[PDB]
Amino acid sequence: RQIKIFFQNRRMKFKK
Repeated sequence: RQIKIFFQNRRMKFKK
């Protein structure tokens, strides 16, 4: 919900 959103912001946005 967020903790990943803090990482996803660098994992999925890393390949978005």
